Amino acid sequence: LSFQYPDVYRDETAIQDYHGHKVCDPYAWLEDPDSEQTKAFVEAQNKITVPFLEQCPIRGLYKERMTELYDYPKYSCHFKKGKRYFYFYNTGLQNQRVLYVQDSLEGEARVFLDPNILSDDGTVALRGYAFSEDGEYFAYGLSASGSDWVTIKFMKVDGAKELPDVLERVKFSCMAWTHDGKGMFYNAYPQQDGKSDGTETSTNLHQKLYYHVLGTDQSEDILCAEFPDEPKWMGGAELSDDGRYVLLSIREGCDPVNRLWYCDLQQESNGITGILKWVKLIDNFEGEYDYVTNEGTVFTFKTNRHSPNYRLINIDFTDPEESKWKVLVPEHEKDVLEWVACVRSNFLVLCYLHDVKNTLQLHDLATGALLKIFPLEVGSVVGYSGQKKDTEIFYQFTSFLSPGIIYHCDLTKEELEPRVFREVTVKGIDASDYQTVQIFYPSKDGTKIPMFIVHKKGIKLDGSHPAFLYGYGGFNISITPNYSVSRLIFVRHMGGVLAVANIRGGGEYGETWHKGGILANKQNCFDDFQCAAEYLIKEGYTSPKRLTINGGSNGGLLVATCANQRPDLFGCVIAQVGVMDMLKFHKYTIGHAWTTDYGCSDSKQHFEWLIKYSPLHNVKLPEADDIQYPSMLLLTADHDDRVVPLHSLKFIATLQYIVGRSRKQNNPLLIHVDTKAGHGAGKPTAKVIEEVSDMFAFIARCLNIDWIP
Ligand SMILES: O=C([C@@H]1CCCN1C(=O)CCn1c(=O)c(-c2ccccc2)nc2ccccc21)N1CCCC1
Repeated sequence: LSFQYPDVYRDETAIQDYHGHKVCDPYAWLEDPDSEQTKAFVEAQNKITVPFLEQCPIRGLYKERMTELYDYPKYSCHFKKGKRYFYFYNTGLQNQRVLYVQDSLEGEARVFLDPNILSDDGTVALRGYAFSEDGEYFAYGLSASGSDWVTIKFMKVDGAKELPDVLERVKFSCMAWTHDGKGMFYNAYPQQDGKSDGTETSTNLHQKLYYHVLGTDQSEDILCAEFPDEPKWMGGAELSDDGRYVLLSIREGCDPVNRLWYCDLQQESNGITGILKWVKLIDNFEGEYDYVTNEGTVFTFKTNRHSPNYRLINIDFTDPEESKWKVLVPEHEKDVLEWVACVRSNFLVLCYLHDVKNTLQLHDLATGALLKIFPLEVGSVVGYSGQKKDTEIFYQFTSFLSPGIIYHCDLTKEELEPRVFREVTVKGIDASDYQTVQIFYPSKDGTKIPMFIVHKKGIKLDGSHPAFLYGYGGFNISITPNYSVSRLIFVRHMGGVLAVANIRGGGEYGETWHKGGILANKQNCFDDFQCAAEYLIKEGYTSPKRLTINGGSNGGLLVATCANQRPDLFGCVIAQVGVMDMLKFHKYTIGHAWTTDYGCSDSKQHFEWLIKYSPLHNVKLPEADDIQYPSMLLLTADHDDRVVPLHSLKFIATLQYIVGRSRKQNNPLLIHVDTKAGHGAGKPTAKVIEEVSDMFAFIARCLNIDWIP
């Protein structure tokens, strides 16, 4: 290390008692983001990382090459609202993609909403939008500097006229227009004392559901639902297809379960004037209920009640008893039913997950019968468009070496032959030169975990190639095939191997796959992931010295632990906006919501699981002498209100102090706190290119790999 680590004050009086257990958190002052102490800390760390990163001549190689390979047309699915068609498009290197509008699939598209002119650095992103039933009015949310907070503004679709309406203090909101098109449903939070730009760590409780009449001030919005008894509950709302019913999904935590109330708008004496006459249909968190469509009083939902892999059921609001429910499409024994859409009045589009791959089939609404099976190569379905009134669908398909293909299908045709609408090609990369392979490796307990492997055709397995292993594991999130130029460059001009392990904790094999990697079995996640590395090492794909593991958010927690538990298995480690303090993660912003996957330190029983793997409280110098901690780069941003950066700070301070101080430790323990960025969504192209070029530079310079022109 040509640089020396900063002097961080250790508050040895900061001791807490956790059910008889006393834990010392000396860097607990970093929890205050506005302090002079913290500010001087972040700066101090950035003072030694930037150079380190910018000193390696491979960064500019990467950065420049990324800019070229990443310079390709990126479109989204076409979707029709009212009588117009819409689609997001990005000429290539635009910071934020733009929303286009055309009065006809053959008409001439025209800019509708360019968020690019709202910020010189593209740090103002669109976060959620909702057209009106007539497609004549449009409301969208904007986020500044990757912050979760949102401001909802409105626009008149014809002439793109901007309206005065504006809604503030919005977060994790729904946007449901009533069909009389007079107002929209949305959620807001109470006025809390202090900042509210995404730099605060304050808790978010008491979310309410309001109603905004178009043309009025938010001071007048109507309060339609609140659970003053249950601070952590979050009620989201949507309107049934026929627009006669307001369906309310009440949630608590990030579990695939929700309560479902409802309100017959025709039973409201004077429209919407306040708390609605809710009918508690499902008053429990036993299962999830995802509204698909409804014919009269028979509502069809995607549920996982007694169906770990999900299924379709029908409820008649007039015959509510669970007993009377009917099963439309039985749960599958192996395939997970991801999402469902109703198009052309009586067609249902079921999107299944088959061994981590996506399959699309058309079923009959009335019977559930399978009608057509849309042919798909290996990869995922990243976009879809088709509502109950539409007579055609669109779906974008992506893969590891496929930038994306947008298909189109006219449902008003005897022969349901789907055609290719748009096919984006990325010149400079020859898909025919790389090969994808899906293997199932056994974990510590004998469970088989799937893994995707992408490498050059013909590489000899001598354990000489750099390897990039990615995993998340948790919150029912499925890690499916996706395009990543930045990753392919790794394989191209760095000769490495890419690997994605669909370890437990995810929803690849239904909830039973989620529950086998959460709460008391969270260790399973780590073991699954560790075994993944062992596999690449054994099969000679790579080596502990040249293997890099990556992970963001709950995924960063994964790699952080995997280093604390087996630092001899990895050579490099890059944790992105990760959760490190498993003891008090629930005290900040939206962290309480995750207790359903990790547990809560406030509970004696939960503490025993958490204290065993909590990254912050488990850093330890290897006992061996020929073993040290893998070079690690932590990445976070000051506006990340999702996983407050206090997690990365207190963790870098500890890594540098406990380990960084030893003499046997040569590998750098660094951290990078980006400005004007948040958890990740809405990150402008510019910053994305800066970021990736930083990770692979770190990896290059850290493992000493050469560039391959
Ligand atoms: O980021 C996370 C976790 C896991 C998945 C998303 N997540 C979050 O907690 C996502 C936050 N979140 C939302 O954003 C919305 C929402 C719905 C509609 C529109 C806008 C928002 N609804 C939620 C309902 C319950 C709990 C959390 C919710 N983590 C980081 C660390 C591990 C958990």
